[PDB]
Amino acid sequence: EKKYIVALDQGTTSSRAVVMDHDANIISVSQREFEQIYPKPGWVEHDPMEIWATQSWTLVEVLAKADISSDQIAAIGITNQRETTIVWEKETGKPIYNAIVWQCRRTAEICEHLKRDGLEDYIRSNTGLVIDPYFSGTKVKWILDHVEGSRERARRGELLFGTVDTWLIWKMTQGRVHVTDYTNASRTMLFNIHTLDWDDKMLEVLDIPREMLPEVRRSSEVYGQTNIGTRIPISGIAGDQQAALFGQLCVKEGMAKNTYGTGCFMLMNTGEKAVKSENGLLTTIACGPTGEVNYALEGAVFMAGASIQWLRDEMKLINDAYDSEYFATKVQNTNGVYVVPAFTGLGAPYWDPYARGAIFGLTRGVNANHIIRATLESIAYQTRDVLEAMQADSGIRLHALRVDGGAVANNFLMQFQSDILGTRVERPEVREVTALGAAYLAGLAVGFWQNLDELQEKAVIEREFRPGIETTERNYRYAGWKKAVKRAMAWEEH
Amino acid sequence: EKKYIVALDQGTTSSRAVVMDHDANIISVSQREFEQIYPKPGWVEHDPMEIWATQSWTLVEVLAKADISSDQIAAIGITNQRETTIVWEKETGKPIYNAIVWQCRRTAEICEHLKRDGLEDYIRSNTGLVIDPYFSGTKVKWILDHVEGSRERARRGELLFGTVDTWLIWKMTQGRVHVTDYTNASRTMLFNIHTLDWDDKMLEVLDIPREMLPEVRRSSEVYGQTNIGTRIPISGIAGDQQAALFGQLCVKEGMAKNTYGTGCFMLMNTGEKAVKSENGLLTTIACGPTGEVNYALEGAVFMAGASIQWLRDEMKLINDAYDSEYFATKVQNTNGVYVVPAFTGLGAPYWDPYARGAIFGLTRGVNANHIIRATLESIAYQTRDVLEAMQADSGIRLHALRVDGGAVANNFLMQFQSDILGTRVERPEVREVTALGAAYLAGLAVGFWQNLDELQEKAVIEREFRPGIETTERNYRYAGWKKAVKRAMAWEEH
Ligand SMILES: Nc1ncnc2c1ncn2[C@@H]1O[C@H](COP(=O)(O)OP(=O)(O)C[As](=O)(O)O)[C@@H](O)[C@H]1O
Ligand SMILES: Nc1ncnc2c1ncn2[C@@H]1O[C@H](COP(=O)(O)OP(=O)(O)C[As](=O)(O)O)[C@@H](O)[C@H]1O
Ligand SMILES: [Mg+2]
Repeated sequence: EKKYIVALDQGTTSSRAVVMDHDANIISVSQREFEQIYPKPGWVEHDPMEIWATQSWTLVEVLAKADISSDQIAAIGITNQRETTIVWEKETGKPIYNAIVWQCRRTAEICEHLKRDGLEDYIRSNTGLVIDPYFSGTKVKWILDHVEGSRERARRGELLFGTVDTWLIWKMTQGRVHVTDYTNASRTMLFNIHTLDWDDKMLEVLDIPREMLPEVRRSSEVYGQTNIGTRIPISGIAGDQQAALFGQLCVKEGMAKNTYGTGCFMLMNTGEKAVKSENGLLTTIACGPTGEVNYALEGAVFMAGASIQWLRDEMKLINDAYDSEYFATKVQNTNGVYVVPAFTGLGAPYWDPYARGAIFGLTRGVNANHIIRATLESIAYQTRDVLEAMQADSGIRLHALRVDGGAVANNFLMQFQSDILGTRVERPEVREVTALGAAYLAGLAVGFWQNLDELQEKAVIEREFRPGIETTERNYRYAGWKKAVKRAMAWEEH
Repeated sequence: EKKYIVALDQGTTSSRAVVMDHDANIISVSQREFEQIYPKPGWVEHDPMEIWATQSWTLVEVLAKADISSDQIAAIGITNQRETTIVWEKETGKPIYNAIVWQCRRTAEICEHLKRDGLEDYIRSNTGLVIDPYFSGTKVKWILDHVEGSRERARRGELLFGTVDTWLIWKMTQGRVHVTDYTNASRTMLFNIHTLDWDDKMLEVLDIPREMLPEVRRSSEVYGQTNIGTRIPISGIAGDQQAALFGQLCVKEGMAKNTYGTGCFMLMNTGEKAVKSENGLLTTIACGPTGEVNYALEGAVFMAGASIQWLRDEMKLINDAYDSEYFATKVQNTNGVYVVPAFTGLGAPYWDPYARGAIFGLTRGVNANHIIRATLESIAYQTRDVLEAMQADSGIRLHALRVDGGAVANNFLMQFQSDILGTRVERPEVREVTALGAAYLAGLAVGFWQNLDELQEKAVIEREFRPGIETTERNYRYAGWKKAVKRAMAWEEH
C-alpha cells in the first residue's frame, strides 16, 4: 500500500521535499526558497518561521503534485543546514530570536575570549571541533545574553533550543518531541563525542541551562508521528553533510566525498574510531551503515558555489552559474590570476577569521573571463588544500574522489579539479545524493529497507575524470595559490 | 601668411595632432588610437609602424578638417611617450623589433645584474635615474641581445636607435635627421646629466654601439623641415611630461604639477641645479623659461587613467571613463576594498618590478561600484605617495597642487584627491597643457613668439578643490592603503 518515502531537506537557501519509490527513484520534488538575512556585515539570519512555512509547503505539493496520499509513504527522512541555531518559547511555540546561520559571524568576540582561557584543547579533544563562530556553542550564548529573562526561562525549562532538525520535529509532532541526532549534535560544540552526550564543561563555560537541550538520538531510529495525514513517521535524521555522505554510500572507513555547493565539505569516514586532526580539520559524527554513530574527518570550506553567486549577483560578470564554464573556457588560462574567496575569513585548514577576499596577479591584459575562471579554479585549490590534510591525518591515499553537489555539473571545473589533485574524479549517476541519505536512513529505520546493499545500485558513477596535467604543471599552480592565500590571511585588523 | 602652429603628440595609447592660433587657441584636434601589445604578462609593446602611421594621419585630419594649409602654419612641435625604445634598419627604414614601451617589464633580469655590479650610484649620480626596467638602456640591450647580427650592423652604423620623438623626426624628414632633445635623452639611462652627453660607462656596460645613437639637442631649436607640404619646420621636442610642465608654466624652482593620464607624473622644477632624491624619486632635465635646460624632481606612476581603461575594456564594468564618477558616487565608500594598480610593477617611490595588480578586503557585500570607486581612489593614494617624497626631497610644503590631464575632469576624483592630501587642488581653465607646451617650445623656437608672459594669460585656475575630510579619516585610509601595497609587492617570482 505504502509504496514510498519522503526526504525533507532544510537547506541554507531554501527548503525541499523529495519522494522516492522502492527502487529509490525520485518520484517528485518540491521546493520554495526563503529570505537571507544579513542584519549587518558578517551576519546571517533566517526566519525560523519562514524556514518552517517553506519546508511544509514543500512537503505537501510533493504529495499532491504527484497525487500520493499519506496512506502510501512509509516514513520521513530529514536533513538540514548544520550549525544554524534556534531558541524558542515552548509554551508559545515561538522563537525568541531569528535563526542564526552557521554562516553568521557575529560570535567572534566570545570566540576570542574562549581562546584566551586555554580551552582549545578541551574542545578539539572533546568536541573534535575548534574555536570558531561556525559552531552554535557561542551562537546560543550570543542569544542568551542578548535576551532578557532568557537564562531564567531557559533555566526553568521555559525556553527551548534547537537545530534545524530539532526545530523541525518540534513542529511535525506539534511540540511532542524535542530530539536531535548525533551528527547534528556534534556540530554544536557542546557535546562530548566519545561520550555521546552534552558536556558540562562547555555547557557551563558557555553558560547554558541543560533545560533547553534536546534528547540526542540515533540517526536511523523512530522519533515520532506526524499527523500530516494518518500519522506518519520520522525515522531519519542527519546533518546534510553526513546525510550526503551516507547517500554516497560512504558508509565505512576511508570512504569520502567532496561536496560542492554553497560551500565545500569533504567528509571522510573513520569507521568506529574518532581520529584527531593535526592538520586543521574536524573530528565529527557520522553514520555507520545502520544510522549508527561513526566517525568522520571533515574539511569545511566557507566559500565555493557562493563565489559564483557573487560573481553573478554582485559583479554581474555572468548571468548564470551555468555561464561560467563557457567564459572560463573562453580563455586558455587564468593569465596568472588568483582569486581568494575569503569573503568570511578562511576556515578549512586555515581557520583565519581575519582573512578577506582577494584578487591577485593583475596585469593590463587580464579580463573578466580570466577573473571568472580563476574563481572556479579557486574552488579546486581549496579542495586540494584539505585533501592533503585529510591524507595527513587519514594516513590514506585516495585514488579516487567521489563528488557531489550542484556545481558538480561544471565539467570544466570537474576536470580542472582532477587535473590539480592528480586524482581520478567520480561523478555519480544520481545527484540528489543528500535526500538519498536521509531517505535511506529513514526507511532503513523502518525496515523499508533491510540493507544498504539494495540501494547500492543507485551508486553508479556516471563520469570519471582522469587527470591530464603534468605533475609539474600541477605543483606549479598550487604554489602561487598558496602564495596568494598567505597574502590574503590576517587582513582584518583585530 | 602663416598663422598657426601644430603640436604633435605621440602617446602611450594614441597619436594626436593639435592646432593653435596666435592667441594659442585650440583650433582643432585629430586623434587615432593604436593597439597595445601584451606579448606576455608584464610585457608591453607597440607597432612602431602603427605608431608612425596613426601619428601620420592625425596631422592630416587636423589640417584638412579645419582647412588650414601647409602655408599657414609656422612650425611643428613634438611630444611623446617617454621611454619607449625603437631600433630600426636605416637603409631600409624598418624596425627590427617592436617598440618596447616604458611600462614593459621584460628587462628586470638584466636590471638585477646591474644591481649586483654595484652601479646604482653611478647611475643615480650621473643619470639621475634608478635601476629599473622603466628606462630604455636595458630595453635597447634586451633587443640587441635578442636580435642576430644586431650588434654588428649596429656597430657598422647599420642600425639605428631612438625614442619616439627620434623616430618621428626620422620619418618626418625621410631619413634626414637623427636627433633628440635633452629631456628625452635624459630618460634613457645612458646620458650623463651633468655632461649633457652619452656616457660610455653606460654605453659599454650595456654594450650599446655609439653608432646608433642620435644627436642630442635643445628642446627648442630647428631641427629640420617636413615636406608634408611645402617644407614645414620642427622646432620642438619634449617628453610629454616636461612638455606639460612648461605648458603649466611651472617654470622656476618649486613649481610643480601633477598630471593625471595613462600614468601619473608629478614634476617639480628644481631650476638650474639638480637635486638628488633620497626618497625614490627622479632627477631629470626640464625646460627653463627660454627652453633652456632646467632640473626637475619627478615622481612616475605607471597606472592611473589606465586602470579606468582596464575597467572599461577588459573588465567592462563601465562603458565610459566618464561613467566612473557616477558609479562611485553611487556608493558612500569603497567599503574597505583597496585596489593596487600594479599591472606593470610599482615604480615610484617603490620601484618594484615584481609587484602585480591586486584587490583587497573583499567581502560578500562588495559590489562592482565599490570596485570602481576603489580604483579611482587608488589614483589619489598613489599621488599622495609621491607628494610626500616630493617634499621629503624638496624640503618644501606645497600648499596647492596644480594638476592637469584627462582625468582631472573627474570631480569626485579631484575632490577625493584634495581630501586625502590635506591640500587645495587647482584645476586650470585650459587643458591641452601639454600640446600647449610643445607648441610654445616649437613656436618659441621660431620667433612665432618672443616671451612666455605672452601666453602667460592662459594660466587661469578654473576650479579649486579644498579638503573636506578630517585629519584622522585621512590617515586612517592611507594606512590601509600602505597595508594594501605591502601585500602586493614581490608577487612575481624571479
Ligand atoms: N553549473 C554551475 N557551475 C558552477 N557553480 C554552480 C553551478 N550550478 C550551481 N552552482 C553553484 O552551486 C550552488 C548551489 O548548489 P547546491 O544546492 O547543491 O549547494 P547547497 O550547499 O546545497 C546550497 As543550499 O543548502 O543553501 O540549497 C551555488 O553556490 C551556485 O553558485
Ligand atoms: N572622467 C574621467 N574619469 C577618470 N578617468 C578619466 C576620465 N576622463 C578621462 N580619463 C582617463 O584619463 C586618461 C586620458 O587623458 P590623457 O589623454 O591626458 O592621457 P594620456 O596622458 O595622454 C595617456 As596617452 O598619451 O597614451 O593617450 C585616460 O587614461 C583615461 O582613462
Ligand atoms: Mg600624452
